Amino acid sequence: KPIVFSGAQPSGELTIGNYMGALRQWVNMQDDYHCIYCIVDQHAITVRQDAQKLRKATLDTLALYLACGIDPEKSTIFVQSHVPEHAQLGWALNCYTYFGELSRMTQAENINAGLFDYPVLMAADILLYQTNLVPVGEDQKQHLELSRDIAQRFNALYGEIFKVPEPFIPKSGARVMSLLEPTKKMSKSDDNRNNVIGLLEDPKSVVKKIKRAVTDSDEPPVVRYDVQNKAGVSNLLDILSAVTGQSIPELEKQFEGKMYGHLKGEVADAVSGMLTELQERYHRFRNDEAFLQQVMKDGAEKASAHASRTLKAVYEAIGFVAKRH
Amino acid sequence: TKPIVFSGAQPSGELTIGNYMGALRQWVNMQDDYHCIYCIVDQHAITVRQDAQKLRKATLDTLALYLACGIDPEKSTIFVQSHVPEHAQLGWALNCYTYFGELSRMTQFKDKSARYAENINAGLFDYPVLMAADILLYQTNLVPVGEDQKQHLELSRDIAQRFNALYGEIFKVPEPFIPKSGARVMSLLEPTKKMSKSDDNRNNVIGLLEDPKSVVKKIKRAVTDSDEPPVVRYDVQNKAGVSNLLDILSAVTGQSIPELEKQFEGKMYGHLKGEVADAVSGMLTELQERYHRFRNDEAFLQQVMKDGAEKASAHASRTLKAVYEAIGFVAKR
Ligand SMILES: Nc1ncnc2c1ncn2[C@@H]1O[C@H](COP(=O)(O)OC(=O)[C@@H](N)Cc2c[nH]c3ccccc23)[C@@H](O)[C@H]1O
Ligand SMILES: O=c1[nH]c2cc(Cl)ccc2o1
Repeated sequence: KPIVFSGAQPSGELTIGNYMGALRQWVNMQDDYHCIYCIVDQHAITVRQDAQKLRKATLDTLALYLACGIDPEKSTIFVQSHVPEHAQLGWALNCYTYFGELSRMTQAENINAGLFDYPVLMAADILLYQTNLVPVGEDQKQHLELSRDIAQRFNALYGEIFKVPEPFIPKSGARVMSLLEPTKKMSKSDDNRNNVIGLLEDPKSVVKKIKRAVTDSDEPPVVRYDVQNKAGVSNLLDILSAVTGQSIPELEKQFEGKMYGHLKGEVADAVSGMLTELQERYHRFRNDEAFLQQVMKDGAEKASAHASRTLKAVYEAIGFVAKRH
Repeated sequence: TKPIVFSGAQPSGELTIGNYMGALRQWVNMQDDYHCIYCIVDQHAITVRQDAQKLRKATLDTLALYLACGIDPEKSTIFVQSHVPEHAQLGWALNCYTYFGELSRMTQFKDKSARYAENINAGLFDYPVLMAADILLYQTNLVPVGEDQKQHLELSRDIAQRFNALYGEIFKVPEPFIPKSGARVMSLLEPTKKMSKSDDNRNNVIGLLEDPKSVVKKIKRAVTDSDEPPVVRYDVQNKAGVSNLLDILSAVTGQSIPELEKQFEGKMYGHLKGEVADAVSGMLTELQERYHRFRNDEAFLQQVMKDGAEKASAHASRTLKAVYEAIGFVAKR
């Protein structure tokens, strides 16, 4: 099975876009690939933040990934800082990364060195596990390209130590746009929280956010799919289709002679119907301390076994004297 | 418990009389008075591109050389940097409390960048952060280094103070221990330039493992000055070469500059160089004699590395656990 690496940021609260897009896609491919989910707490600290909230958010993220259906018995899920090899390989790859490559990243004296240097750590995160495939958003494409360049550069000097990773090209295909701005994709980082539906929102909050969702001034109101002229209504249809599995033409027929109130009502009920099973699993996992501790221990153990084999090969190539165990 | 001493040296090139006088001499003398921890910094060495066989051999050379100098594994913790993962771990964490501008302004990064233009790498840039992690891991009170490491030392103090101010007394604030004499030994044919163990021109350098005969010849050819009459007087601005020779003689013999100036009153650079060459030849002959006994005893070197990494790991894991708890990581099981 090809090895797939994903970094999970411990800060973002996941939206229905994150879930019905990438996450649901990957949950159903856990037997197809050897999937690795790394909760990236070492990446998080490049932004100064409250310590207790970082600890909490690491555990929130673990429980939510578990709730969404990541299976600890099929996939490897772990906390980045629990596997020292990340930092170790990161230092080594720092020495085969050009300073120029980091300064050319699309992102002066007062930024912290972590924010400058984290694409090297990202390269180490991927290359440690002999990763074949990395799912990346547009913003992470430069970083993946750097990891490929580093891998090839090191391999040219020392032999085939690393796999050259490839982007995971096919996208989930569920379209989820922002509620008050239907041209912009729904993103966890959005400042306007009314643009998004988080995975932990109760039915009252979802009704409220969906009721405010932008539509159009068509007279009579008509539930028809048209991204150019009816962005808002189209987004509502795409969300409803994503939840229920009903086709757009089927939904267009279902809402014949119906107004946007009826659409919104069903969108809110559909979305909340999806989130209640998800929230039940989340709160059950999140408050089982022993379960979460066991997932983290098992995950770190699986990760370290793989990571240590790569690091040993890297260290031997560079020429370091092997540790006396 | 005793205050803690920590210092390191790279297994890159062959250590010089400069490395000895600025660092290793002080290391040896601090062993009973403080709890001393000495590191072969192989992770720092690779910021300059090394041949893999050269690096491995130089790591072991450097270890045997510490032992030959009088570093005693019964008194001091002696270890190889890459054997203790906590250095890289804490290094990453401290990256996040270090500013870009603090690193770009470093003289060492600038000098090494000019020298290795085809390999201006991120490790070379990030050099001081790993060095701060090396020091701060061991609750270090004193850091014996040469003058050239002063700026790096100062940043490690700033990082420690900065981190402590947010999170409490996690680190000790280290202090530099730079000797009065021999802190900046200069090149023999270019006494305005620091003696570098990887100098292209070997005649600039007195290597610790260099044939004494070769070293005596280098001392006789060291540049002095045009003063008429020749006078042996310490004066860095006007008499760089003569001063460097005096500095070297002082550090080997133990005699002060006034004592040496008095000794050479009415004498010229023949006497100065004759004495420097004799003192240094004798030191290197004896040093190299103990060195080969250690260097060819692989079982002893293996045991020293094993015991040292064990002792180091005990301290390092303790500090890292506290750092991780403070910054807010979920503790490993
Ligand atoms: N010409 C000279 N005259 C006098 N002293 C000199 C001369 N050349 C070098 N030194 C000193 O020798 C020690 C080792 O040099 P390195 O280049 O390995 O030194 C270096 O490159 C350090 N970054 C290694 C290091 C890594 N981590 C540490 C933590 C604490 C102390 C030191 C370290 C140093 O003390 C250096 O100041
Ligand atoms: O000091 C440092 N810088 C580092 C950068 C990476 Cl990616 C990893 C470890 C490090 O330690």
